[PDB]
Amino acid sequence: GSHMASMKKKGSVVIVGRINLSGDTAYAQQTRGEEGCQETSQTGRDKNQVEGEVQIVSTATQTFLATSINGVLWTVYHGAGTRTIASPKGPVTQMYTNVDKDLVGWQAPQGSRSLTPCTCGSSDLYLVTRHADVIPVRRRGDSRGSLLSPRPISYLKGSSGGPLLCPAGHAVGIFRAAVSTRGVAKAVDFIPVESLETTMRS
Ligand SMILES: *[C@](O)(C(=O)NC1CC1)[C@H](CCC)NC(=O)[C@@H]1[C@H]2CCC[C@H]2CN1C(=O)[C@@H](NC(=O)[C@@H](NC(=O)c1cnccn1)C1CCCCC1)C(C)(C)C
Ligand SMILES: [Zn+2]
Repeated sequence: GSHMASMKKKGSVVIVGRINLSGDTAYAQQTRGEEGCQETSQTGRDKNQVEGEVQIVSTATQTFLATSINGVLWTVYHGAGTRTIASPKGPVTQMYTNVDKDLVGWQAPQGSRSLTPCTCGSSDLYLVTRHADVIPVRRRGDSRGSLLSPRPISYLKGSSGGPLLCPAGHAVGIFRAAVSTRGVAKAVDFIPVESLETTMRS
């Protein structure tokens, strides 16, 4: 048995900022501080204005990214689990949940902008990090790419859920993991956008 009246619920994912890609300069903006984030995770009620394609999101313990593509805000299952997302009307249930693809999605928040899936086939990609770095990545397979300049894995911590973009700024994938050797990220693993598209098709 167990005492049911004291069973807690997991909080909602909370949008706490965005990676601004609108101008000629990429930069992170914070829209909610830590105390606000904790409260909003509990209530699931977030009245803040949302803008942009890449959101900075937080659970109780971690901060990472979520990316809007085709009207859905996507992130990684290993980060978000089955959590609701906070919104002006209260918690919003996931529209997509797929542990096998490591993928979740919610209806894109009002005010957000969506990326469109890449159709050009380019293997020259750009990873947008949680600190608003735009890192060149050569595509190496369906779900892998190599960093042109390897980095300590710390550099990529917090970027799970962010986008890989083609040269024209279309979505190629969702970053999920670094391939590391002795703490150095030489490559990345991502969820291909075609996998999101199939998820949306049925
Ligand atoms: C992302 O969730 C994030 O930003 N998290 C911060 C806390 C909010 C995070 C980005 C890390 C740079 N992703 C991960 O932590 C992923 C997820 C995916 C499911 C489990 C975890 C582990 N992970 C990783 O990126 C790891 N990488 C790996 O496990 C790779 N393996 C190795 O690097 C390796 C394996 N054997 C020997 C030597 N090295 C595998 C490789 C195959 C594809 C999947 C990733 C770490 C070690 C955390 C970088
Ligand atoms: Zn493209």
